[PDB]
Amino acid sequence: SLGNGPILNVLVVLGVVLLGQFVVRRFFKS
Repeated sequence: SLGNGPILNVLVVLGVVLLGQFVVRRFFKS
């Protein structure tokens, strides 16, 4: 939201991606 500050969109996308990668790798480890 707010074109002046579009950084919010970046933060949310990054969070989702990180969570997915972490959980998948952890399961494989065990």
